[PDB]
Amino acid sequence: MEHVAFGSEDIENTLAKMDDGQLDGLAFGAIQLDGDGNILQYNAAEGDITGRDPKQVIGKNFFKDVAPCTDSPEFYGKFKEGVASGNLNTMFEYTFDYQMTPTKVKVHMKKALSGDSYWVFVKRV
Repeated sequence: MEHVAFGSEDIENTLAKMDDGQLDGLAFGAIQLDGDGNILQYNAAEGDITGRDPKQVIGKNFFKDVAPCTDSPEFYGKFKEGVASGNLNTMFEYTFDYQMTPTKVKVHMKKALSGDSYWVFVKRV
C-alpha cells in the first residue's frame, strides 16, 4: 500500500509521482479533476466508498454527471472559487447520498502541483 496520510501538508508533492496504479494503493479516496470539473483520475478506494467503477467515470463531469449532490455552494461553490483564484485548500465533512446509502465522509480539496488541476480526497468518518 502507498504510504501517504489523509490531510498531509505536502500531499500534492507525493502524489505527483503517482500513476493510476500507484493511486490505487492509497488508504483513502482520491479523484483528480480538471478546472471544469472533469474526472482525470479516480482511485479504487473512492470506488469502494461510492460504488462507482473507476475506469468508467473518467471523462465524466463530477458536478453535473457523477456527483450532483456536490453541486451545491458548500462543495462545488468552493471548488469553482479555488479555480477562479488559482489556489484551493479546504477540508470539510459532507454526506454522499446520490443513488447510494447515505455515507458521511471527510472531503479535502487541494490544488495539484500540475498545471490547471485539482484533487479531491475522501475518507470515511
